[PDB]
Amino acid sequence: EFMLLPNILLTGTPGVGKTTLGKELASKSGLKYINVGDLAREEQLYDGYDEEYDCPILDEDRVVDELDNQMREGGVIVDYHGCDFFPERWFHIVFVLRTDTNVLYERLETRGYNEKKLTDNIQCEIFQVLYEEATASYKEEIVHQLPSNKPEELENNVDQILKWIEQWIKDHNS
Ligand SMILES: Nc1ncnc2c1ncn2[C@H]1C[C@H](O)[C@@H](COP(=O)(O)OP(=O)(O)O)O1
Repeated sequence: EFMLLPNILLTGTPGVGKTTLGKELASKSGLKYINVGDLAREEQLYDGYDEEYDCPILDEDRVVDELDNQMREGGVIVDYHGCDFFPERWFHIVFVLRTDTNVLYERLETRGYNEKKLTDNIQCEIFQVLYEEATASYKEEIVHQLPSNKPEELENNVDQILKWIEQWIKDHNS
């Protein structure tokens, strides 16, 4: 198997559907799915603790070092609720999943988030923080917002991205 394969970033507020989409994409394309939070947990890539948010702080440099070789080889779908620290060269396309605030709140409430965590996350979405972070970090032409409210939308997202992957592979393996 000697094909050039693309790298895809799935970003957006926690709860929007990144993991659901990334896992389905991996199963249906054979690309490797990487959950950055899970990777950080497995490889213990943390430095410091945030007092106000009550969470260990992701060690961004170590995450980058951990992933770099694999990213260089291509064919990776990366899922994280942040994107400014990734090398720009990693990604061929970046999707920012978006979820209506009312819908997102019900999802995050079901997760058992307390009030402070619910509020911070919900404001993150309503202020469009990750969308702005993606646009600030990557070329406008490769950043796309995806609706992620209903199963029908997940289905459309899977379909559109699978079609994009197929076209990209053709274009970069002449
Ligand atoms: N497009 C969609 N329509 C309806 N429910 C969705 C959806 N995408 C995800 N979900 C559900 C699955 C989970 O119960 C919840 C959060 O999904 P997720 O994949 O864990 O989000 P994230 O990885 O962005 O935090 O929403």
